[PDB]
Amino acid sequence: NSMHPETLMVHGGMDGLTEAGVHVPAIDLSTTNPVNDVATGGDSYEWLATGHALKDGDSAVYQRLWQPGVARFETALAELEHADEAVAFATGMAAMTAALLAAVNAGTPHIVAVRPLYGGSDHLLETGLLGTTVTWAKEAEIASAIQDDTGLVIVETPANPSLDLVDLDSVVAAAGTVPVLVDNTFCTPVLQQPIRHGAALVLHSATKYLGGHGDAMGGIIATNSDWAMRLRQVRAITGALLHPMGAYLLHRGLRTLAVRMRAAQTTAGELAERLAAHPAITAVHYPGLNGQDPRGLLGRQMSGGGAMIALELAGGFDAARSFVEHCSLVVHAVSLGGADTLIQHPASLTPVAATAKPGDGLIRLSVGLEHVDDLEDDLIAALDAS
Amino acid sequence: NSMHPETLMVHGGMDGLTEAGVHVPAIDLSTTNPVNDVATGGDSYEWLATGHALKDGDSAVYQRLWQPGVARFETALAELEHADEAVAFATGMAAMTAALLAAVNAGTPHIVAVRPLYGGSDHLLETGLLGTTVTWAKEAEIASAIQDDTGLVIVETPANPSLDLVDLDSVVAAAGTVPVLVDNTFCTPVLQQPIRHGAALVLHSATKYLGGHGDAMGGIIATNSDWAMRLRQVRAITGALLHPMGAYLLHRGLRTLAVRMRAAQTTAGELAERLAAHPAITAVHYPGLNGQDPRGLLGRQMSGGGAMIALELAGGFDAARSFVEHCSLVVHAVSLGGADTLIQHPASLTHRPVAATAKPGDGLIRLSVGLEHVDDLEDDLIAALDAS
Amino acid sequence: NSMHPETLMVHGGMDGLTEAGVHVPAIDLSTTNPVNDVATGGDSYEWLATGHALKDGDSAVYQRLWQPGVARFETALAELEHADEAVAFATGMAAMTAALLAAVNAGTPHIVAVRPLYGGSDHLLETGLLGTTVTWAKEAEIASAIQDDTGLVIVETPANPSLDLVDLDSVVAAAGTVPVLVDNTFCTPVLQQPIRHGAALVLHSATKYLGGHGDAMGGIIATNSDWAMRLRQVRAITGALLHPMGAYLLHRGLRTLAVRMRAAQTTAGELAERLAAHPAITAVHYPGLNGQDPRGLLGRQMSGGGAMIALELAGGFDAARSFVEHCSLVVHAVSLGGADTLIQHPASLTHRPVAATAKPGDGLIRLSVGLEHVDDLEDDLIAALDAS
Amino acid sequence: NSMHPETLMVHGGMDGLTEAGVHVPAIDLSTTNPVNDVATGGDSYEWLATGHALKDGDSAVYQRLWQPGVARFETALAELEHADEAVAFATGMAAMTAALLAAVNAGTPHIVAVRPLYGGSDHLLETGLLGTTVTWAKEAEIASAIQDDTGLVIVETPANPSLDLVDLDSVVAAAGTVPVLVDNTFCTPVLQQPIRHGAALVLHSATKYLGGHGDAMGGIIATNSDWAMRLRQVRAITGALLHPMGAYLLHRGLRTLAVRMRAAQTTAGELAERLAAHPAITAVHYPGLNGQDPRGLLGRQMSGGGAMIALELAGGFDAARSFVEHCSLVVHAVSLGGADTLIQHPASLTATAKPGDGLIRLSVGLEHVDDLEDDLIAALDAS
Ligand SMILES: CCCC[C@H](NCc1c(COP(=O)(O)O)cnc(C)c1O)C(=O)O
Ligand SMILES: CCCC[C@H](N)C(=O)O
Ligand SMILES: CCCC[C@H](N)C(=O)O
Ligand SMILES: CCCC[C@H](N)C(=O)O
Repeated sequence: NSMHPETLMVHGGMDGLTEAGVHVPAIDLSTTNPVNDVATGGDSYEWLATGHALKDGDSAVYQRLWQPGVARFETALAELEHADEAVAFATGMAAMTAALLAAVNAGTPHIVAVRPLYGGSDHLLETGLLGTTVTWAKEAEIASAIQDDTGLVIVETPANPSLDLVDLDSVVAAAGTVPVLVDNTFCTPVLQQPIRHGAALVLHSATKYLGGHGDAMGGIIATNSDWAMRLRQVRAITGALLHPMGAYLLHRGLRTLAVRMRAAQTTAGELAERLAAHPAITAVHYPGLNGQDPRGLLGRQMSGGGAMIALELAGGFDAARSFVEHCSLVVHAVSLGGADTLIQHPASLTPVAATAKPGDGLIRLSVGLEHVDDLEDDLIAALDAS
Repeated sequence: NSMHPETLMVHGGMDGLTEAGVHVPAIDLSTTNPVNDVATGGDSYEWLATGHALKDGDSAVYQRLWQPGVARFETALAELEHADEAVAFATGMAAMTAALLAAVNAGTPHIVAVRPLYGGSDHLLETGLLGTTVTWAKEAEIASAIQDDTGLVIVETPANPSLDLVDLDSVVAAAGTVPVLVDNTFCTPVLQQPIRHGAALVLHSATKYLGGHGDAMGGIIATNSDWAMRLRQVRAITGALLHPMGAYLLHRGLRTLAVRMRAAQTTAGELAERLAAHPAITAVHYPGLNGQDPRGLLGRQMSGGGAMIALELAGGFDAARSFVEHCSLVVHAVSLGGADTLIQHPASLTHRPVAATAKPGDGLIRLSVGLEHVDDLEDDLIAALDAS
Repeated sequence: NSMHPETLMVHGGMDGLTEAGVHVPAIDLSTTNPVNDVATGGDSYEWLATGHALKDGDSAVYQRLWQPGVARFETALAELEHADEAVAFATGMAAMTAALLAAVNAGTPHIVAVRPLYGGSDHLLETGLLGTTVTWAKEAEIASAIQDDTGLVIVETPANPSLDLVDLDSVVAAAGTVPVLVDNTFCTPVLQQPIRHGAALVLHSATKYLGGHGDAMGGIIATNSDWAMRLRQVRAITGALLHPMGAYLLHRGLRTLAVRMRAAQTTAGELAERLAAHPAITAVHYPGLNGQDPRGLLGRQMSGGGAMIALELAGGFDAARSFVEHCSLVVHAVSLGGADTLIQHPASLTHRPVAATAKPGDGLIRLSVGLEHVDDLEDDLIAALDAS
Repeated sequence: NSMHPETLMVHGGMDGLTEAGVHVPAIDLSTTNPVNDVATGGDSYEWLATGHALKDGDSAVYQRLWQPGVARFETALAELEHADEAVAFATGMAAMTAALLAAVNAGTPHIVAVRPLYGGSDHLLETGLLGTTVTWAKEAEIASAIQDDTGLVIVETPANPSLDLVDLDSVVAAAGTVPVLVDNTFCTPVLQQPIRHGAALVLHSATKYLGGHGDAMGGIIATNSDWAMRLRQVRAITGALLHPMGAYLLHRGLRTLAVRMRAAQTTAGELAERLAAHPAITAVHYPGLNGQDPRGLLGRQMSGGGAMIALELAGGFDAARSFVEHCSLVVHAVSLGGADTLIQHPASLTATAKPGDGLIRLSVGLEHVDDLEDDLIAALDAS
């Protein structure tokens, strides 16, 4: 509350470690947790199975009910997003799966969603695997798409890959009594805090930016106590758990999140302007050097431009394909938020059946922590290799 | 194939490591996997997203699509269970969740299941969270319970906690064209191989026995290529993934599985007859004894008694509660298959908030036998029984 | 205290975990450890820097001074070897290095050692890198080789590779007042406990058998409080530390040590007799085999034959090289004590830096027996012998 | 075509990973490594036992001879320090131990060293445990202290704790033919590269800054092929090995080293000036502060002030003791280079040429500048 976000990222979820005479949280691989007696054991099992948080001093009983290393990572992100509690899972898709199953179980299987979403999130809603029905709606048509069966309104900003922004204040107003789930993977709690704009749930693919080194899969939703209990009820019986070492590395990554994001953001802001001058590129999508931020969201909603850039090329698919293959320092791979700069053709990786399929000339670029001159020299060499 | 199961446990899933000049498989924590070009990268993405196994030489693309350390653990168990392929997940419940969602997606949401099952598996079917409908049936009433939209027949033997056995040959005959999923957590591939009896899928909570040290959560289903694709299709979009270090420790544990199981089984067989002589215990349930097994399943289906023992006490809830609390060496905790011997009161912990019929007897006590000496374990259990 | 060695391997070094509500010890990667105040922090720093063990409740201060996971592994082995304390290091050679530097620092740089030793230990003494002087002596000539500045008598039984046994009771009598250091890597605390025969220090290359899965390097010396303090003084300033995850896996491996050792020993006892019948092998060296132990050490010193087998071939170097290269299931690699069976030519790999006079025979081949089936291992070794 | 140091920190030691279809290096825990045949296996064993680097395609044979994850971390730091090769060990003290034993083995047991050094390095030389003799000399008296059997000239800048700087160009000139070992733990390859100034060996306690999260012990010396071969010869038989997961986390930390160091340096530069205005502190030692570097080393030798701050208090031991006990956000613990801010009393923790009792060392982390200021002022006012 009185500490700045930079301090909260370092010391968040590190309570009681200094008193115990330790520097970093220990990795407890224990699958089972012994109990003091039958009465407290049975009470603690039922308490956690029904989605409640662990009481201090009580036994965790089993790893599928509670794990301390995961709980430390959960409290660390909840403080950053200004949320009451948070629930962590194996991947970002496991968190989305639990969020949708919680809505279905509560008798609300219908979901209202904006079309520019992550490929996996879009495919999971379209298939209706978890007993869900979806109505694809635009920012202005959210209120109309709301049914008496809607359990959640799913939004993502900046969108993956185009980086289209969404006004969160208007979305919450349109949803009204329906909770809003905001995928804040790209912005991170450093740039955006949807809970402050009135959102109920905030999803993050911890695999990107929260980990920051491309070596820890994870998913986490910062939300109020009601949805946290519903998500833990699902987690206890579906079991898409985050491994203790995975939780350790994601919590470890949160300490350097503010420093890494600001460094990659500075490089991305400069690269977007330098690449715009190249004749092979027709458009540069970047919230800071924007062609789609007339609403003044950069300042009101986002405290920074981000570290992602989408580039439209003048030869369509052929130029986009050649540019990706001729990169040497920049690695052609899916995923983002890592220490190294990655590149992809979203239409072929993020390809068979879609209405909101991105342009063939579009190329997504995750900016890492390399020098700005070395990254432009490599991207210019790949563009000139046409 | 021409190797004994003891040899297969050690060298299973270790192909190509000796040629690469390494002893154990490396732990690759990589979340993303680079691609050679857009054409091969995109094709590899679509094949793995549609649940296909990774073709040799192709890039894994992303960890939610494929991971090499998990794949090594998958091939190791599949060879032990005599299955074509296997799919691993974060926990045993994640594997069950994916198997049920695979059936629902194929237009078969109905499941026929025999009542004595693990608490979580029973609760997941009863709630119908994953869009499933269930008809609880007995071993003889499986054929009648089969509906036109049945996707699976779920069976578990020895059952958790009572250790009731199920004739798998008769179950497969009753199911007919419906695939049979058999939870083989308690027996492990050392004692039982349901695929040999005609089962289609074999679930294992790798958290117990496969890991063997109580430090690696996991779940895995050894099955034919058809269900392996359906399970991977669900895994790719739901993402209940097994962490590379978790997969490493479960694969590591498989090397010592036959040696650990036989050692714990020996101690369990000795403790079953020693505890039966005590007057405080009315009955000792143990698959290794042919008493409660009139069908001759120990020999045809199971090559050993196991390392789990259920005990019925003469004082009901009060004696069961006191016996658990007075144990010092034996630790009162949930879970099984570890090196440490554990004890639990199912009617007071896992099945306390459960209905009268589905919950076990208030005097029943489950005991997972470990690698401690038989004399030190009986002395501790006798001291706890005499303390009431 | 009144527990069997099998029970002690599972619960050794696991005190207070059940009270804290945890199953296995946590891996604390912390490099630094905060202090309550300047007075207690400074005193605990001085206490640990001077080689003393950590007091309960006091802060570890720094990892180079103390680490809890390593300390758990240390107390677990000390109970098995019947020693007061134990000190762990990065490798078996790091423990040997610290033992020699502790003797040199105490004004005793001379070491009396029996010639059949592991290659690295032999080369480290011959070079005199750590300011050591060595007098190579036989079992009977130990007393004569003792000089006024002797620090310790180094002995290893069964010796690497030949598997020569040494009567430890006679060695302690010959040494008299000088402490005896026994490398018990091959026997392990399951088969031999040199402390009961009067030895002062017991070195184990934890890398083999204690780990048991070929994935954790380590070294440890079970000894009295005086030598434990001297070893910790050297460790605090030289810093050859055992990593917390390495200590976790070696402590994890101790829980299955008795079960794994007995399983490999049974296979080795049968393999040594089956390989003796082959005409290509002239002699099979194994402690538990006729004409290999005239002093009756197998019974009063060793409770088992072990899991290592050395054998001489009738073609010398050419037959030894062909036999190693034609093995498929048995892997040609250095090291031992793992779950898989390994084979080597000691003259070309382990005992290569040793002087030509102390080098083993060219026809000799060392074999570490794993946990595979006895029939599959003999079929592979017979196929390799017949390929020449 | 040459890459900047910021790019080299990210992609250093990552060669062949993109071609193999992997993002980060795998952790190979293997203790032993199988061989193709007796002839190649035996030759590879002798090659690595005599301190040579592993040839591509050859088997590592055993972990005490070679480990791939450690080798990747070694090549990553060598490129940053502009050295030919590097040798990694369990701790910074294990690296110092091997550096001294390599000198003793070469018939040069005498070492010339400057008095302001790390406590452990100072105690290891004074004791003479590894068969070493030491002559303590000042910057100007290095040439005179050089004996016929001198193996190394050990220097550390900024010194631990006082942060006293040493002109490395003059030290190399004074040493002449004797190789110079520089402990570059505090500056890191981001700020200083002693190899460029003519140093032969550069030691780093990887435990600090290279790891950056206080969870990976380590030590590493960036040096030429001759000393690297000698250091690997000692490592192969003494066995103070860096664990594969430890090497993985230290290599992982190098990717964010430039970004973390610059962030902590900015906070330290502001804190040193804000704390100077407080009346309880008599003097604030920081390389970047005015009147603290008359030789112009900031610019020629160091590209930044660093993230460490030592300061003298006006009450001696009592004020220093109270200040560290009243800190709440800043943690009283030994060590440095982590994500969190640590504080210590160098006289009590870590009577041999000791620093002043009023001196307090402070490792600046990645927290906000205002929150650190508020906590330290509250602790000073509590006296
Ligand atoms: C040459 C490399 C292989 C070494 C292997 N045993 C090494 C070994 C050591 C030293 O332990 P570290 O290797 O953990 O330092 C000590 N003592 C014995 C008896 C050994 O056999 C062997 O096959 O003998
Ligand atoms: C399974 C595809 C992975 C795509 C990756 N999560 C991305 O957003 O680029
Ligand atoms: C959440 C309860 C888990 C307990 C464990 N599945 C058991 O069989 O005891
Ligand atoms: C062994 C004490 C560790 C001291 C710590 N390395 C420091 O910088 O003060």
